[PDB]
Amino acid sequence: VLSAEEIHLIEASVEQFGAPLLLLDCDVIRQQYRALKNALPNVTLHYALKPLPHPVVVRTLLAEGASFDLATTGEVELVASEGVPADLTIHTHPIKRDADIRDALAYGCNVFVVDNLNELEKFKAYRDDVELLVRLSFSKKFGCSPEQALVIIETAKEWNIRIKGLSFHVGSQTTNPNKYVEAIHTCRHVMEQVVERGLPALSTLDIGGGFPVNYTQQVMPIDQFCAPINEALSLLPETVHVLAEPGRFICAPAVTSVASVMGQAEREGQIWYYLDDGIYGSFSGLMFDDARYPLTTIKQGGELIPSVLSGPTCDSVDVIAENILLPKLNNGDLVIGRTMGAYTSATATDFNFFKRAQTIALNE
Amino acid sequence: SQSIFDILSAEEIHLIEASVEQFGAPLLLLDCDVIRQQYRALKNALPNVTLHYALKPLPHPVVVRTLLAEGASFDLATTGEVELVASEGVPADLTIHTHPIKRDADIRDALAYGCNVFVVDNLNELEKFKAYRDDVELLVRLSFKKFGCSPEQALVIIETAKEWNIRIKGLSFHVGSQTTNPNKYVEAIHTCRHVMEQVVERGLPALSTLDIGGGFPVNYTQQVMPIDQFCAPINEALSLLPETVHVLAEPGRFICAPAVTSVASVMGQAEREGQIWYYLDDGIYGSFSGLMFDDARYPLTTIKQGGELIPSVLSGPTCDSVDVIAENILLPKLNNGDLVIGRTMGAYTSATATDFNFFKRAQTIALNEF
Ligand SMILES: Cc1ncc(COP(=O)(O)O)c(/C=N/CCCCCN)c1O
Ligand SMILES: Cc1ncc(COP(=O)(O)O)c(/C=N/CCCCCN)c1O
Repeated sequence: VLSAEEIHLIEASVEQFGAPLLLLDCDVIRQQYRALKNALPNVTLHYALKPLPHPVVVRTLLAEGASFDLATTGEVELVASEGVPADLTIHTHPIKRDADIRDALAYGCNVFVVDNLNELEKFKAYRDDVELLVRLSFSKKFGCSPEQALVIIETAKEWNIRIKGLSFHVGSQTTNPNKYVEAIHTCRHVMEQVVERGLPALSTLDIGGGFPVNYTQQVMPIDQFCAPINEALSLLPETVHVLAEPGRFICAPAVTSVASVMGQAEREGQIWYYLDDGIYGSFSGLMFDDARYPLTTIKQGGELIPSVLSGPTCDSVDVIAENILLPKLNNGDLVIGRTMGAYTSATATDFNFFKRAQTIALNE
Repeated sequence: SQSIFDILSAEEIHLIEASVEQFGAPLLLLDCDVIRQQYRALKNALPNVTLHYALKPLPHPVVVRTLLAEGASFDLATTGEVELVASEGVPADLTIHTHPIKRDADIRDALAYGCNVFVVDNLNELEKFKAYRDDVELLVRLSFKKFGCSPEQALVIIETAKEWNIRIKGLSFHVGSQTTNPNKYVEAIHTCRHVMEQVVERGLPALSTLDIGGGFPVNYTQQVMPIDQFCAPINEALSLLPETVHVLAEPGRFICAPAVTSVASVMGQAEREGQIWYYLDDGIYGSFSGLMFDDARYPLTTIKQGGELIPSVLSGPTCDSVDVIAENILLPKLNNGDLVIGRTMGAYTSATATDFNFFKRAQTIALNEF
């Protein structure tokens, strides 16, 4: 269901800006940050720009006291253009060209990630400017083994590169908190091993993103989700500083998509609605994020008919919902997507030269 | 994108390296000679079929001008495509607009440029053309998954167009992209033959046009039928039509795909679980987005091609584990900065690229326009 008031907002917004739209609610950006902040106390929260690098999200979060997690030069430029102080940032891409390192340092970001010795060697030129987080895994793509992590920290001593601590990411939309618990335990044992091996003790644990949000099925409330995480962290020496890199949790619930029916046809028993947004645009996450969004219509009346929701492109792969029960809709009627904030517009293409959903900032 | 109006084999290795020198990496090298060669190969394979290049696969202004000078026509699907051809001086009578489902604005934008051939495949769409009955002529698109009406439904659309005073130019179909079996076209042509006759026997206006769509195949990693042999049973089928009927086709991939060569460079590398992982500056959110949207597989090589061959992984630049372009590819040892080369990289590649992570898109370098 959508409230009468949510319906009014969506409808007003379409009058003024047209369709397709992404309604960004700054109050939910705030609501989500504070909830995570409350759920994970004494963890510094570095918003990952990646899922939604919108300048209004950045301004809204900066004003809340949030920090920031950067992966590229584009993202550095973004934070900089919004006057985010570089001491509030970390750079988390584990594989960087010399220029990527330079671009971030020039701005003032001096925390970086390594998970291999080839990348550690890139830092010999910059050893007086940086402190590194070593990313572990214990999915195939990034992170070194606990054992390799030691090799790297050791070599970083010989080379005089400062190691700030360890990081990991257990995966996006992690619905089981125990994964974090297991990872935190491991990182503790590695941190122990570093110390009585003669090496400089590690000051930081960066526990990543992956905190989950509600899509078509409901997930555990954040307080309950982070409870065993907090208990795991309490075993670390309270001289170890903890960060996180939330993306999805903050941005996902703050965006509602609005698409309109361009046209329609009966095909093999079903009504096909062809929307002005789809898999090459805001629903790109159906392809890249294996996503499934709650979909709704303003129109609720009459019988529900087996339906197909198709995207604007001529492509067959451009189908949003293969089989969905919907009221009979007219050309121009609206289709609403919830939890449309993360890995949606970010992963949009320009295929067919269809225009991208325009993002509207509300309660700014 | 930018053009060079100026300046694997010995020669290809040289141009690749000097482009990387001049422009950086990743790059897409567009050869307008191959754009011409493919246009001409297809033109020869289908005598007397008017080829309307589908912009969708590679909506590149250089490709458009190159093709306009060759005598090609154009297949448009959107206002952005309309704007592209209009800015390159394409006359509006060389174009058709083949998107079956259109907002009123999509009709008016095409009409303002002067494109007056559109596609319909249902009566809801037909009805959007009442305001334009003096201006348009329509192709009725048949299917034999997402678009196209049945042969029976098409007759309804054609009878109703009459009652409403809307001209039907003809019939169209698209059998699917990368069709490897020409008999799909053949069967579709035979059916359109029948539908066109039924229209005459019902005493409706005779259809003037058959549009056989695109889908002509190219070589990726598996050899396809040479275009001449592929098109032979198609020509046979078309020769059974009244010599009155104008035949159109909407080639995209066949013309653009072989014309582009991708160049990526190794940003970094690690041995992970018995394989060397190379992280490239292009991947599935970039030029290799076809691996994802086009179910694609491209020939890949290296300029190195040298000594001991090691089981490797080619990963894109993004921190996403989905972004891997090849697993367990046997490559020689590469240093960072070394080049990984993709072939047949022209269609449904850069056109479906994203700005994810704000990673910079490959720059397209246009060679040999004039
Ligand atoms: C180093 C690092 N830090 C933070 C994030 C944000 O994770 P989320 O909180 O958005 O799940 C990510 C995101 N990782 C993968 C997202 C893949 C999207 C689905 N295709 C990351 O790689
Ligand atoms: C009405 C119409 N006409 C022509 C084309 C061009 O087909 P191709 O020759 O590029 O296979 C198309 C292209 N369809 C693209 C679908 C496959 C691309 C990968 N998902 C089309 O929709």
